[PDB]
This record gives sequence, C-alpha cells and structure tokens, in this order.
Amino acid sequence: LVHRIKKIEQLDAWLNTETIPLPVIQYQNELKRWQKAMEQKVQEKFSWFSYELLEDFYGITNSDLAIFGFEANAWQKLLQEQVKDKFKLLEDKVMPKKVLWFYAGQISTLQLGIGALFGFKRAVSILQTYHEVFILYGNARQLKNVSVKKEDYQYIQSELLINEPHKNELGFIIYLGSHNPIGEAKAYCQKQLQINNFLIIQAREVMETSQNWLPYLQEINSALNTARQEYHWERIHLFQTAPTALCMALGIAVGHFLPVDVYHYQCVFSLDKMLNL
Amino acid sequence: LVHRIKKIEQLDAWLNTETIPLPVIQYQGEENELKRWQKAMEQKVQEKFSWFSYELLEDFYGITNSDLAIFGNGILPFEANAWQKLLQEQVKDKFKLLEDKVMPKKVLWFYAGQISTLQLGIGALFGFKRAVSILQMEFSNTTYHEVFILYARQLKNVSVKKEDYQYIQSELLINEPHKNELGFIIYLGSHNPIGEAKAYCQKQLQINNFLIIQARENQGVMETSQNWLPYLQEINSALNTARQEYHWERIHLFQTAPTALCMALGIAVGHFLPVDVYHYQFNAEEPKYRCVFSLDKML
RNA sequence: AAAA
Repeated sequence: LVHRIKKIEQLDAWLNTETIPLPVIQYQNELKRWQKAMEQKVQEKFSWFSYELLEDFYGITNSDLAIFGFEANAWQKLLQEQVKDKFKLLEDKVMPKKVLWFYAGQISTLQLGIGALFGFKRAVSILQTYHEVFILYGNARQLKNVSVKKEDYQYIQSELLINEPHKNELGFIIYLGSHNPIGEAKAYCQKQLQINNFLIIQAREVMETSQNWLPYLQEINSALNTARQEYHWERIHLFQTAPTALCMALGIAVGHFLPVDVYHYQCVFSLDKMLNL
Repeated sequence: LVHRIKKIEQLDAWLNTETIPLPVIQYQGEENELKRWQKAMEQKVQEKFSWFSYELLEDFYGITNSDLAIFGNGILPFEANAWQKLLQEQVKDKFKLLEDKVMPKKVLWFYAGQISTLQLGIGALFGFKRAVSILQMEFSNTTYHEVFILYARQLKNVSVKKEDYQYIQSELLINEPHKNELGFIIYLGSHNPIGEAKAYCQKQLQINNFLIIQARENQGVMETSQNWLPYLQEINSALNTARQEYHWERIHLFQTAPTALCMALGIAVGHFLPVDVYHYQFNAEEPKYRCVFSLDKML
C-alpha cells in the first residue's frame, strides 16, 4: 500500500521510470545504520527513492535486501540460503522495468563468492558516508577488458613465479589491502598444499576512493589471462587482502568459469561450485 | 484468435508485412530467468518492429514462448551424448518447424544464446540460407544490440588478406607437416583458452599444429554498437587461407568467443568442414574439455 | 569458454 508519498513528482518518478534501484547489503541494529547510509547514497542520484516507498510499490522489505543472521559450511550455507536466489527473486518482483543494483558488503572473501553468484550480467553500482566506486552501468563491458599488456601497466604490478611447470596448481596473491599476506601465503602454499606456483599482484605505489576503480579490475583480469595464456592451470587458490569492491568486482568478472578455491584469512567455497551449490 | 491486441496499427502492420521476426533464444537454468530473457529479447525486437509481441505471436500463429526457447533444466551434463541429444531433439528441427509455421511470410530470426560452445552447433544447423539478426546483450543498459545483420554474401567473404587485417590477429603454427590434423583456437572473450587447449591437444590429441586467433588491440571488449561482421570475415579468411596451401583431414575447435560471434562462426562455417568442437565445463574434473560434437556430423 |  502506497501511503508514504509526499511530493506529487515522487509518484511520477516511481511510476514512469526505466530503472528502479534496489540497494543490497552483505552484513554478518547495524543493518539499520548501514541501510540508512545506503538509502542516502541512492538518494543522491534518485531523490525520489525511499525504503518505505519501495516496500509499498514492490514489497521489497529491508530484510528482503540483506542476508544476515575457519570459514566453513556456515559460509557456504549462508551463500546458498538467500544470496543464490535473492537477485533472481527481486528481479522477478520488478518484472517490467530494468534493475540498477547498488551493492555494499562486509566480508572480503565472501564477497568473491557473492559476486560470482551475482554475475557479470548485472548493471550494478558497487559502493565503498558511502561512496560509489564501481560504475558498471550507462561502459560496463570494459570490466572484462584484458587488452592491457604487462608493459603498459599503470596502477599495479604483476609477477608470475613458476617452479613446477608439470604441476598445474597456481596460487593467487593480490596485495591490495592493509597487511601484506605474501610471506604467509607463500608459507601456506609451500607447507600445506605443497604448491610452488604463485601469481602475486602488488600495487605499483590505500586507493583513490573518488576515482573509478575499473582499471584495477582490467589490470588484474589481463594479468590473469596473460599468465593463463602460455601455461595450463588445473586449480587456483586466492591468498589476498582487498577492499570489498575490488574482490566483489573480481568475482563478477572472473565468475564461475575458472576452477577457483576461495579461502578466507583472519579453502572455504569453490567458484565453479557457486552454480553447483 | 486475436484477443490480446488493442490498437489497429499493430494489426494492420502484422497483416500487411513481408518479414516476421521469430526471436529464438537458448537458455539452461530456471524458467523465471528464461521469461526475463525472453522479455528483454521482446523489448529489443519491438525496438525495431513495434507491432511485435509474444501474445500477438501466439494469437497469430499459435506459437508460445517454449518454441522460441532452446530451454534445458539445470546445468547440462558434461557428456557428449547429452549435448548431441540436446542438438538433435531440440535444435535439429526447431528452425525448420518455425520456418514451416509461417510459410507465406519471410522470417527474421532475432537470435541470442547462452552457452557459447553450443552456438557453433546452432549456427551449423541454422545455415546461411536464413537472413538473421544476431544480437548480444550490452550490460551497461541491459539491452541487446544487433551485432550481426544478414537481412548475407559478405558473411561468406574471403577477399580480405592477412596484410589487410584490422580487427583480429591470426597465426598458424605448423611443426608437424606430415600429420594432417590441427587445432583451431579462438580467443575473443575474457578468459584465455590458449594454454589449456594447447595442453589438451598436446597431451590428449597429440597435435602440434595450431591456428591461433586473438584480437589486435582491444582483447576482451568488442564494441557492441559497431558491426562484428568484419571480425568473422577476418576469421573465415584466416581459416580458409590455412586450408588453401594445406590439407587438414580433421580440425579441433576451442574458443572463448562471444555468443553472437560463436553463432556467426557456426553459420559461416556450417557443416562443410571437418571440425570437432570441444566445450570447457566449469564444474568438471580435469580434463575439463570434451568433444561435445563434430561440425561435419550434423546432417 | 553457461547471454564474452
């Protein structure tokens, strides 16, 4: 029931628009504080948007846009319980008009699985006061640009170290966070999985929040494809620190195609198993 | 049985036209996402033929959304016989039956698909004798774009030579001239298959001759507004030039290519070539490649 | 490489 309408233009904007935003959060009363900020950020671009108006027009409640409640079976269960069908159900609810998602998240490692289940085919705005940092609407396809070679790298440096060409097990290191995991990741890969192959990605010089973060995704995708061009890899394990937006977009781009075992630092799930679980 | 039509302009436009769009799509998953995909495709077709509608299609030729969808429930099993059964029970006669459904009026297929490897078989069973608009979703605005227009001779053009290449770069590695078999590798997507397919060929097919095709400048992103017909022209010219000075008894196809490009390549090559297509399955144990079908065994 |  629509009863929170105040301005007459609000009804016109809510009934004669092409895209209806649905801000979604990934939180483990803090949701109310997080959803208030998320409702304000979309209000910057859509002053006609309101959570009460959204629940009146389409029934998308506040709990309907948030999944709450050694990363393990608990992590994969929270992944498959609501996240797997959330986007499909919400897009089914607003069936005529297109959907412009607004995504924020909390857990870095779980954000990779959330993005992989989320897909590369969603017009999204990934926000990181919350500031939008990933713009994949309006331009989106550029997220999968792997054309940037190793020589013309501007933001980050990639180094590939291979010690067992016969063994097709490569480690994935992305040093784009707070604490450098390079030594710990090397010890873990050389001690537990006995993997001597690592694909480290480090910064060339945390980030500029105001600026668009697409070149980071383009550079990591290009480095991964360049590494996979000449050699064969059966399995990839990540060992990284990253912002929510960066890993979320990496999961969006790489997706479920590559055989990847995402681990969390303080395996858990499999990127190819998101479509299987 | 016209009952879901309100205006008369759509009625008269449907009655007195020559081309009737039959937008056929392929999906593997849930029916709700199939309905959403069909709705987006219907919007794209109405952008060009405003009188089009699924309800009008059903009221005019008695044809539902099922006939326009190559639909399968869940993930396709990673078995060659399963893919062959899908190609034969569904795709082998689908286009023939849809063509026969509307006999006096020409059909204009507005095609998009989901599984890239399947699109080669769809194009092979499709044939160059059908004028077709091949689409590709641009994800900035969540809308299709007509990247191939065949409504078709320039589809099967050859006159472009290697020195005049502008879009793709092609190389031919012939290390064993005695062996009359090579692997066709295409990389015009965002996940490089060169290493994995080369390892598969050299460890499971014992083939050391390759035809590698990539993009020249912008690999992984192709302008969905611009026509992709030159891309396929370059690819087909490279393929035929590789088959001019050499005889290839059998070809092996691995590709990370757009769905639109895959279907365009399938319709250009057709079944007049000895190629086995190998599909990469994400949720599969190593080896993740498998000869799902052969291009020369369709008929 | 399962709407690239």
